[PDB]
Amino acid sequence: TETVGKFEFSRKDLIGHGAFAVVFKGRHREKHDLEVAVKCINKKNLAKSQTLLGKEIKILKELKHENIVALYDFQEMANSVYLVMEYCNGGDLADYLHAMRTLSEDTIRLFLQQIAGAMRLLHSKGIIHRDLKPQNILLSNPANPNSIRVKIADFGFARYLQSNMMAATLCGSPMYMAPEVIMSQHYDGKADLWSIGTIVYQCLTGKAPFQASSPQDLRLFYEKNKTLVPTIPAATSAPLRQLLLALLQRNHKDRMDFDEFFHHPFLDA
Ligand SMILES: O=C(NCCCNc1nc(Nc2cccc(CN3CCOCC3)c2)ncc1C1CC1)C1CCC1
Ligand SMILES: [Mg+2]
Ligand SMILES: [Mg+2]
Repeated sequence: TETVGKFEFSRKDLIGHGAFAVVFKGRHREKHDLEVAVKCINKKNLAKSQTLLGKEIKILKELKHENIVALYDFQEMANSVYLVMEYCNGGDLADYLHAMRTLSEDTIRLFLQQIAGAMRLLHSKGIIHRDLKPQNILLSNPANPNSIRVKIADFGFARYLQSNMMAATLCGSPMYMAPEVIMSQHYDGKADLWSIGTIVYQCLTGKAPFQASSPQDLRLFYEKNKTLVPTIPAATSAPLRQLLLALLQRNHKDRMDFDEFFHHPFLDA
């Protein structure tokens, strides 16, 4: 049982890991029933892990939204970094999908409405996330689909991007990267919309819209195919079909923009 401020956690209770972080369940040292997630360095990549946790603090401390994982506290020092975040009792969307295989359109709508709410804030603040994928989408139960709250997590790759500028850093998860990202081209906040389209497609079908055996294979596929058209099942509602075809466009200038996404009829209640 280690401590960080007025919080504690145990390294026995690993609830997530990536190349640049590990996350442990914990709680407030005084209100033991207030659970938290404590994100720590991954020591197999000490220097980059430390950098990325530092970056995440700077972003997340500016974002307060019911559909973004809350930062309760943090502690940054020369040789160590911890973030103390909201614990989401439903775990990640990746494990939920693995169990459920596919989600109903009604549940996709409820989840995507919340993702869209979070993206509204990011877009107004001029922040791009750059690593949206089911592993980084969290669920919390307060019960049914209509009560699951979803939260975007893992802002270590996120950056401010001025509205007249483009980003060029190669980062993210290849199977969810927009084509312009994985092909080492400039990109903007519409790269996140491709990622979101990919998540939605995966929720609907249980599979990736563009199958590949490796990252390099996927890049070659994008380079060689100047038009990208996902297969849409016949059972798909006409609004969800249109939304998926709008988000999963190869070329960012053609892709759905934020205003189109936020107002798309699929998201109407
Ligand atoms: O944060 C990441 N991935 C998401 C999973 C780990 N993180 C979290 N897990 C959780 N919750 C959680 C994760 C896995 C399992 C569970 C417990 N449930 C048990 C019952 O059935 C559902 C899962 C809960 N809440 C918040 C967080 C994030 C840091 C603020 C990345 C891994 C390096 C960063
Ligand atoms: Mg990020
Ligand atoms: Mg772009």
